Amino acid sequence: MLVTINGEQREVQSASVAALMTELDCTDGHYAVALNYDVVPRGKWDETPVTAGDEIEILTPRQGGLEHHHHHH
Repeated sequence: MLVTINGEQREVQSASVAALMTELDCTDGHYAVALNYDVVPRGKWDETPVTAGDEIEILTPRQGGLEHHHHHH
C-alpha cells in the first residue's frame, strides 16, 4: 500500500504496523510510529494495521537525558 512514511509517499508490502516497522528495520534502538501524528505504543504495533493513503511518521523519540533510559532493577 502507498502510505506517506515520514513525509515520503512510500509503496510498502506490509499490512500491519508491527510488520511495517520490521520491514523498514525501525524496531530496535529507539524508534516509534505516529499514525496520523498519533504515536502508537510498541505494545499495539501488531494490533494496528496500515491503511492505503495514510501518513505513518516514524519518530526517533528524544530519550537521551531521560532517567528511564537505563535504571538498575
